[PDB]
Amino acid sequence: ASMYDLIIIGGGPAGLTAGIYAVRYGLDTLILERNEERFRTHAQEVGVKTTITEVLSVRSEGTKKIITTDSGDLEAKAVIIATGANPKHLGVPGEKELISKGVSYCAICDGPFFRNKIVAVVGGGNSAVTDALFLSKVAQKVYLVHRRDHLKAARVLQDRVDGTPNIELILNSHVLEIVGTEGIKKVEKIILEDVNSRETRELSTNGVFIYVGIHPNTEFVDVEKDEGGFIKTDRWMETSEKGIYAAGDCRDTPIWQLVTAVRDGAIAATAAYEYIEKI
Amino acid sequence: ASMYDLIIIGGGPAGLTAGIYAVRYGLDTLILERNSISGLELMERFRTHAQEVGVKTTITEVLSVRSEGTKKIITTDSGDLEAKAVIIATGANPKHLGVPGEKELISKGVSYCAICDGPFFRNKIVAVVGGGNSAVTDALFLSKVAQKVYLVHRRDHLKAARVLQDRVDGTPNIELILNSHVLEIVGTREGIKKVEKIILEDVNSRETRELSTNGVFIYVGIHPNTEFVDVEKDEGGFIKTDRWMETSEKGIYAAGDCRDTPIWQLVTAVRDGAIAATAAYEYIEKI
Repeated sequence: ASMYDLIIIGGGPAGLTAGIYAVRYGLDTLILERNEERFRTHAQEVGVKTTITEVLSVRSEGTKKIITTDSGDLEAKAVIIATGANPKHLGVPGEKELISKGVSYCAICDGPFFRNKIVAVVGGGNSAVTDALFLSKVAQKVYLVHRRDHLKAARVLQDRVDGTPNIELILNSHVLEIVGTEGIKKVEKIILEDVNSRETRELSTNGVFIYVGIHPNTEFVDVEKDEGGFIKTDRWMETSEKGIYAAGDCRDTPIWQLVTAVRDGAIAATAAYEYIEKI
Repeated sequence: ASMYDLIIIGGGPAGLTAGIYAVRYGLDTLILERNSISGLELMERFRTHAQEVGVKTTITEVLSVRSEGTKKIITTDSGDLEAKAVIIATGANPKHLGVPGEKELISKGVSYCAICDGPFFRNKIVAVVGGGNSAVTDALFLSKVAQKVYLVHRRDHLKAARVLQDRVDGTPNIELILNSHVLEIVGTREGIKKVEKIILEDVNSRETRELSTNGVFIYVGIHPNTEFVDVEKDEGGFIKTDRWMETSEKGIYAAGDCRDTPIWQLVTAVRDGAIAATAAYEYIEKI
């Protein structure tokens, strides 16, 4: 093979939707997935080709796109970036180890588990503060920990945080380690350090929620992006390089706007179709 | 018992999510029911997941909701219900044209989502009824795959943004038909039952015109199912809320499309339901 009409990078909701549409449009398409819902099986049924590999780079020459993977170079007329995004990590001991065992990056998903429990939120932006306020509705107490001398969130949210009794705001503080229990292995405490006095502090917590930014997986593409790595596109998901599109969390969308992976995927596939049938 | 902690009106994604969360919060909750576009069975999963969780569902019709000292009275055709908190999750539906053949040919050529049905109308003829950003955007969308697109609007000009109108201007395979009103959608007499034609009428000259079309996409507004509640709304009838999904009535919340919401996507609906349940929980405990 080697040559294809369309190559979709990412096997998330955006990519899978793009693949299904493209196949129904009758395009020769391949999805590149880094590792293995129903969506997946559903896609396979439609007749999507998927290959477990990793993309290292993507270059465009003469109306052709060169995708270099560990398996070898691949060629395509059009490309869809659907690589999503990941939460930025604290990079401290116990974070990766206690994930799904007290450490989390979604406060709304784990709300009920921490009812009447003690909880810590790390971050200073609207996300950290919003979810600290959220968790305060259900948790006994919430520690909001930030490394700077002030919060970066909007004044309106900061005022609400001051308002709430059961939120304790700890500024000028950075996390040294998340320590867990004696089975079951779950979060038990966190060690803090004052950024100025180097003084240590131990806080008993049942959970730790981390909100220190989001990282879009777009380092391998050289299209136009915003300050943060999110790919800029038009209403048809087209990037700054004609023939290349982007869909899902890896794309540059306004804050108020939440996930629209399926819509982005659907549109990206038909915009690509229009592009292919013209070349 | 006629008394509950929380009552959720609507068994959609938002309501079912709210119910699941609420049960996990340990509240006595009941759902009132009447009776993802990639094509999947995810709605039933919510119900099963729900049943397993332990949420209560009853089939009934709600007529009104009034507050009487932090107590919420839900009056149904079956009788009055009592609750400490209420969540409105009744969703919304696209407005219909109200012409012959529309209801009969739904899922057989008539649709309200062009993005959902894109691949089916590849190399086919298509008609879009409407004049707003949605109708024009989806007309442009369909022109990328369809042979021909009729963009039909009843007014003398389009209400959509200029950038979208300029695009519609060429784009050779879109024909813009203004001052035009749909009289009927007619289906095939022979063969598989599908849309075959649409009858148009010029609003000014009363001249009629037949158009052969394989599909009709309708965009003439969205209707939130919120006439049975007397909380604060916009001219839409969309229920106004704060960040925590709370309505103008303390103790009453709203989630999903029935609410005044930036996005109508499923994830948002689930998110609204989750948040609404925890906001209600906080309200119930505090009092």
